Amino acid sequence: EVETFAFQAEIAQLMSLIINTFYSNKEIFLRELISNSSDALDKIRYESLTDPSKLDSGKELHINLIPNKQDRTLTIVDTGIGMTKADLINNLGTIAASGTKAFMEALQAGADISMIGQFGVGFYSAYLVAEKVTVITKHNDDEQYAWESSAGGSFTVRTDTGEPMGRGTKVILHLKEDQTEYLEERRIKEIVKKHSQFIGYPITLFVEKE
Ligand SMILES: [Cl-]
Ligand SMILES: [Mg+2]
Repeated sequence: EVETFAFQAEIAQLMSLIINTFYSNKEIFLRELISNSSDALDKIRYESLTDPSKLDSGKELHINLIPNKQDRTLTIVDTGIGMTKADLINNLGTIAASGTKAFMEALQAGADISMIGQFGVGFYSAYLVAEKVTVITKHNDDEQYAWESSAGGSFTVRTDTGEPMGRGTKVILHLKEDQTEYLEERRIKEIVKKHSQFIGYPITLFVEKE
């Protein structure tokens, strides 16, 4: 079963704004997705202080950045708390209706697209660079799921029975044809050093075969 859902009007609005607005500083998508991974890793860290068994699905708390030039994908993987099916359907755990409203109001009062993360909807900045985003997630409380959307108003959710992840979330960006600089090692290193240099978990940038 693949289930197909409509984005709530606010999110469809937000996604169309991200896709259509001329805005050159697209590189902030990676800061926003690393930020979301850090917040998910903080959540499982906190739960484990009182219940160490929550780490039976993997003790290591880390983020991996995986470029793949053959597939035109950049994947951000973390071993944070992951999301349940209900969280995926509910705007990937975000308060995206109210966040979208506050972000629009801020843009009127002089903010710019790079401030999106302040409003709790930074995930959607993926659409600055990707034509399609796939999110694979596993929470201790639930099965592994894949969410997917190429925007256009709808997203799908389906049980994933690809390679099991112990716990956490993988964001797979299928990059736009003109945004392949974000698969280049030196470009990813530069962005991590510029915007994510104090994140409190290891960030490993994977190498590709020649
Ligand atoms: Cl909300
Ligand atoms: Mg925060």
